[PDB]
Amino acid sequence: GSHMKDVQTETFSVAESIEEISKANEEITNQLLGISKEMDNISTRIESISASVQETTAGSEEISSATKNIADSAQQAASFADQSTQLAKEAGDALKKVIEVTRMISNSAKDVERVVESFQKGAEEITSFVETINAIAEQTNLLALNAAIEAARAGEAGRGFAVVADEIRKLAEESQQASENVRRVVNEIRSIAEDAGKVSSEITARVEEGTKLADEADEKLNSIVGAVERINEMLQNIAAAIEEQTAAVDEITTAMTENAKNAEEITNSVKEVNARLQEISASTEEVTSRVQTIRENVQMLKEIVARYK
Amino acid sequence: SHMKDVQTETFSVAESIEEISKANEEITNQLLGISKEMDNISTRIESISASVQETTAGSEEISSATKNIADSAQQAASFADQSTQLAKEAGDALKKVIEVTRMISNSAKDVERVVESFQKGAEEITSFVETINAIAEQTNLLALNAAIEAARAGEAGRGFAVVADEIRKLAEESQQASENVRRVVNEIRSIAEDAGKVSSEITARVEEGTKLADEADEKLNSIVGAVERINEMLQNIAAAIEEQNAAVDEITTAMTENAKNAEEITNSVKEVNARLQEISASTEEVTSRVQTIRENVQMLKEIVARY
Ligand SMILES: [Pb+2]
Ligand SMILES: [Pb+2]
Repeated sequence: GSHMKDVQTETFSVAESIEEISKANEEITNQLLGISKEMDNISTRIESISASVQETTAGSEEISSATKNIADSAQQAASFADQSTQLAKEAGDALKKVIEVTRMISNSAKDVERVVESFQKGAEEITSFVETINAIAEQTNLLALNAAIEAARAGEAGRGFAVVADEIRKLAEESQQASENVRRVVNEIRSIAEDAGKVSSEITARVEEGTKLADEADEKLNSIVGAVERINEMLQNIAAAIEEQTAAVDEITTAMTENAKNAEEITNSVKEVNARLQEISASTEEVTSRVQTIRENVQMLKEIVARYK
Repeated sequence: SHMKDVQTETFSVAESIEEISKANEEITNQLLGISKEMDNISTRIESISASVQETTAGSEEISSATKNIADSAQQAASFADQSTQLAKEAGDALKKVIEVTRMISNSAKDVERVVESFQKGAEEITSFVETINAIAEQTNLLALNAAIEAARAGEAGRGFAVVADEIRKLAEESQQASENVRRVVNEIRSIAEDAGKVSSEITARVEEGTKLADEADEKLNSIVGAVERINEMLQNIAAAIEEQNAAVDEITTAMTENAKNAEEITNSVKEVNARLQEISASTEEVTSRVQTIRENVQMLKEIVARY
């Protein structure tokens, strides 16, 4: 009696307990389903993260190639800056030596007023020397004609006097013709002498206007040098940017190989996780199959209580 | 007698609780491995996040540099402009020196002409020395000839011996003017040879003034070529600047998703770790009920003997 009424109380508790194990094991199989969906999310995301790595490598490759173009285009631009700097120092040295030439044009052209006025001096000098010869001539002429006219008034012997006096008068007026000719040339000499002072004033004016006008290009040449040394200063800043770019691109490629090495280990850990889950599912399967061998046996004790008890 | 089926049933319920316990132990061990493998995904993820920040930072200064280069280049482009403008004038002020030069080259031509009119003006003037002198020496002899006979006639030579005399004397003054002219013409003649240098030392010195200015000419168009290569070279970096900005835009958008996915993974580790904890609990629910059945399978084997 109490021998079977306890065999019942007993099988009541085990039938009651095994049923809790069945749901505790049902709760477990569910959690396993959720874990998998999360393991696949890791997997899928670990695939996109891997794709994120390829895009970037492409960017480091474009950047580098781009920084190489910039490092070379600049390395060559700077070289023309020294060529422009040299053609400047050169064009500078040339132009400053044209002034030296123009300054020699100063003293050398100066020696001209000595010449223009030395000839201009032979004006009243020669003109007065000639004006005197005119006076002498017209006086010999009047003097000569007077003997000739006065001598002729006597007669016989006056013939002889009138002849010589008249030939002297003829020569007297030959000197007057000579003097009126030596005059036109001394007057021409005048203009060609005076109108010449007008050129000494033009060459001196053109010496100064052309000389300082040369030193306008010299400053302009100086300004390109400055302009060019600023350009070089600019290429130099560009070198430094390039250096920063080469360093920054590198640390990026290291950070990117590091991602491939970490995404791989997650993929492998996910792999290990999945296996471990497939083994959890195994043991969970063994509890389900054994919850049968207990329930069957827990109600097989029922018909033994109905009879014996 | 039938405590036959009590034993055959209290035998099976003892042989199964035995496997549940074992299955529950396998479950517990695996659970401990997953947590372990789980906490490792966390570490690698933290490391992936760092790489993302290192890349973003790297990608950022890559941008500062690109802008810095874009600016520096722009400015250099200006300076080259300021340079070409000065190459227009450097050539300009010279297109003025060649014209000032050709003006003075001709003003120098004016002088040989001057000096030529003087040399000719002096050779023509000497024949007048010759002519006047001659005429004066003829007048002299003639006036002497008149005196050597005017005194003769009779008391009629009175005024004729007087005139012949002053004629001779007048003719003696003409010799003087000529000798003084001869003196000055000579001074004038030597002026010509002295003037020679200034005359051609000019076309000579203006000549090489033109040479030096023309060398500065070529040395100057050669810069507009040198500064032309620089613009072309500078033009090659502007084009590289568009790639870099594009390259940083491709890199930022990549790193942007990589940040998302890293969070999406961390968030998944969080779910799993919590789900694992629910099963540990379920594992314990089972380990507690394994005991209750053992007691209830032991108290039953007591019946097997008792009865
Ligand atoms: Pb850095
Ligand atoms: Pb198992």
